Amino acid sequence: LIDPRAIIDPSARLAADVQVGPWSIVGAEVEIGEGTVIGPHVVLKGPTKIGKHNRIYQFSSVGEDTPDLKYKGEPTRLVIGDHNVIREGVTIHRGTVQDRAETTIGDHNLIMAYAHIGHDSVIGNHCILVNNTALAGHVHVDDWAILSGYTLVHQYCRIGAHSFSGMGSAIGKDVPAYVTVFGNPAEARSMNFEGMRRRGFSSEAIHALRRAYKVVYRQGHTVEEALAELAESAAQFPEVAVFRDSIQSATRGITR
Amino acid sequence: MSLIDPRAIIDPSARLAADVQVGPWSIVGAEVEIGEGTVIGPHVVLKGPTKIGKHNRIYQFSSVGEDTPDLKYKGEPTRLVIGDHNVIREGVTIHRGTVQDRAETTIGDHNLIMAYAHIGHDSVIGNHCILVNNTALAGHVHVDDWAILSGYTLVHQYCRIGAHSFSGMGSAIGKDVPAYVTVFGNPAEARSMNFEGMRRRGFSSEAIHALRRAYKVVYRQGHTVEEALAELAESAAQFPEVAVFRDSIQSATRGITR
Amino acid sequence: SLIDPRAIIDPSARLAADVQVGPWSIVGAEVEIGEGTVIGPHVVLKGPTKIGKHNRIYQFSSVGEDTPDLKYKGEPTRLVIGDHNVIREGVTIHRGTVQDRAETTIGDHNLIMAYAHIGHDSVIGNHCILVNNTALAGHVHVDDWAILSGYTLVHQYCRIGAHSFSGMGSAIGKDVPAYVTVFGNPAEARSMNFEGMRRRGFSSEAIHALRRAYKVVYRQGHTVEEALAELAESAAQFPEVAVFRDSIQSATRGITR
Ligand SMILES: CC(=O)N[C@H]1[C@@H](OP(=O)(O)OP(=O)(O)OC[C@H]2O[C@@H](n3ccc(=O)[nH]c3=O)[C@H](O)[C@@H]2O)O[C@H](CO)[C@@H](O)[C@@H]1O
Ligand SMILES: CC(=O)N[C@H]1[C@@H](OP(=O)(O)OP(=O)(O)OC[C@H]2O[C@@H](n3ccc(=O)[nH]c3=O)[C@H](O)[C@@H]2O)O[C@H](CO)[C@@H](O)[C@@H]1O
Repeated sequence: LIDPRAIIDPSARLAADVQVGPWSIVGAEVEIGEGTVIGPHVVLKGPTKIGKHNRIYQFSSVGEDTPDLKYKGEPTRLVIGDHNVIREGVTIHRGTVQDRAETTIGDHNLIMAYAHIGHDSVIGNHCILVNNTALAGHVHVDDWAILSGYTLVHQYCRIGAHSFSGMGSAIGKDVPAYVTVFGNPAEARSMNFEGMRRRGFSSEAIHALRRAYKVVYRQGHTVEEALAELAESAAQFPEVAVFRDSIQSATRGITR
Repeated sequence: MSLIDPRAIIDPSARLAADVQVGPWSIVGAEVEIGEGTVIGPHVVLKGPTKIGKHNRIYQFSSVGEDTPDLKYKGEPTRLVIGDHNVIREGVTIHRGTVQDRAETTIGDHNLIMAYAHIGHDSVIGNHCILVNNTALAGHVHVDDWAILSGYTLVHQYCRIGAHSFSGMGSAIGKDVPAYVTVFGNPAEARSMNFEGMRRRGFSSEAIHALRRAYKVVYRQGHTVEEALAELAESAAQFPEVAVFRDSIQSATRGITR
Repeated sequence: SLIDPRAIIDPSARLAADVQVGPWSIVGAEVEIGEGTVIGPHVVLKGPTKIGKHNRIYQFSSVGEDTPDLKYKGEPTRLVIGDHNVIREGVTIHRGTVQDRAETTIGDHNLIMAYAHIGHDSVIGNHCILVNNTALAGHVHVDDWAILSGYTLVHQYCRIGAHSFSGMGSAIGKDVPAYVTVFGNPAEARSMNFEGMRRRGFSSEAIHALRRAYKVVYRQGHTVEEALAELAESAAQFPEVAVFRDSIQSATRGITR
């Protein structure tokens, strides 16, 4: 199960059926839960917790210190949930005491080759980060978001649930839930209707989300005006409340 | 000249031809065939079913023949075919095909694929292409001969990159690039013909002028595509190069980078 | 040992006595490593290369590899790296070509983050920061204290000026003058790196002279020639304005506007 050419630190803690491939390093204070497969040529550093049934591929560095100059060697953490796939060359950094001391990833995420997850980022569930996506630090990615290849997210931005970014987008402000963005700099285009259909949203919730986009983006209202105008649909539709909530949480502006 | 470092892992079903080298801590997986004289560096992962031809060079930290990660493309067998005299630099990822399309990723001869480049599932690369650092072919991309993609060129799924074309660094390509065309930017826009390339490869003065003219006919005279094509019939019969240009345009159902 | 028994150290390699080398790393022929330097696991080091003192090189890096530049033909070109540099995961640094310097050169105290690329014949000064996936195509000169943010792309032969700043995803095809901030693809000059200047302790007076100099180059409709002439005076009074002026004067590809 554990290749004899792997190095397993004595204070690492592995569940019974964890696999580790040849020439991988599971460093000190690393915990790996049941059914997780660590590939060959993987470096894991702690303190880090990896859950169950994950898959981590060759040339990944998971749990390293951020090279960010404000980190001074504090024992910050990285927590990863269950059923995640972490592909070739992914870098995931642990947190900083200036935020939460913790980088957190949830469950069922797909993190493709050479993606980067900076210190203090928080990823929800069911997200997809396509190749070379970079979260610079303190980035929050809510459930079911899809960021296409080479998407660059600035520090402190929030990516809403079910949002989508086109290839090579450079994101410098929050992306509301469901919004599709493209370009450098990123601009809002429409809504991720395929992601709604993938999740069996009602046709009525979809039409209401279509209106909700118009309210914020196509009617010249201010954010506050838009918020009041959505208030009703938010109460009627949880789907719309998620949209409404992401815009309300965007203290530092939405992508337009 | 053969040297198989004993720290590498070679599957019993892998097939190695004469003069093959494999560096330490590399993995030549099941159903990988490696042709004559090919050099695999250290820290390479090869996964099959994959056929690699002769006199290739594959550098460290490359993953060649992996499955595409979206499990929505489960299926097997799917394959990878790489021809002869290719250079594959550090950290290159090349994925096999999918049963949902052609079941094969294909690379021809004499290509240079630079560090951290990505060749997505079902893509097809011809011969004498250059993919500069971190070029990313998303999937089902066809790159025709002699094309050059500068550093961090991103190509959308299903796009065709024409023979002898050129992309400036950081291009984001969402539509087909006709043969000989130069594109730049995100999103990518057409700027001119790749005259630097045409000169370096020995194109006739006569062919170069006819291509300069044909660019104008497609992009600058305000014709429709379909008109522009009809106007090119006569030049295309006289100049094989103009024919290659015309054909790339004619086979862009997707649309062309304007 | 300090040298992991699973590493490969070439007989011709020269290592100072307290150098550390992790498992499954390669120190190639004619590679020299100075005192206090730590080489991680899974690092490929090739020569002829000289690495200095107290550097740290992380896993999956290839340092001292041949350039893929098709003009390169197997010549013993060099790579020189100074002291107190950090080279993070997956970084690629290629040696020179005989067609230019025969050497790629890096100074001291630089921070080169993951998957950055330093192309053949580049020269990096001191105290630079190259954020993740910054790519220097070749023959790129980066002067001291420059910060290139993530995914900054630098065309071959470009010069990045001292104390300049590029925004995330910048694609730089022209020279960036000293102290200038650039953003976008294609990169555009926005302002000066005032935040940079304050973090390094520049005097109010120098910052003001630099502010005025920016205007002379970017905001008065001067040709380059005319701006240079008009900066002569202030460049004579302030070393920083001279550095600025020199970066404009030495442009081979024109300057970012
Ligand atoms: C002239 C000089 O100073 N160095 C050159 C030399 O480096 P060098 O000989 O270091 O590079 P190699 O890749 O040939 O070998 C690296 C190291 O790995 C070892 N090894 C190699 C293969 C193997 O199967 N098992 C094994 O143990 C060698 O014994 C050596 O110590 O060749 C390289 C091209 O190949 C060039 O880029 C370098 O410029
Ligand atoms: C594949 C290869 O050997 N690359 C090297 C080559 O690049 P390359 O041959 O592209 O470099 P040059 O700077 O000499 O090319 C001149 C200019 O022509 C452009 N151009 C190039 C090719 C083309 O088909 N069409 C075109 O328009 C380039 O973008 C550049 O702006 O020389 C550079 C300068 O020593 C090196 O940094 C590269 O490592």
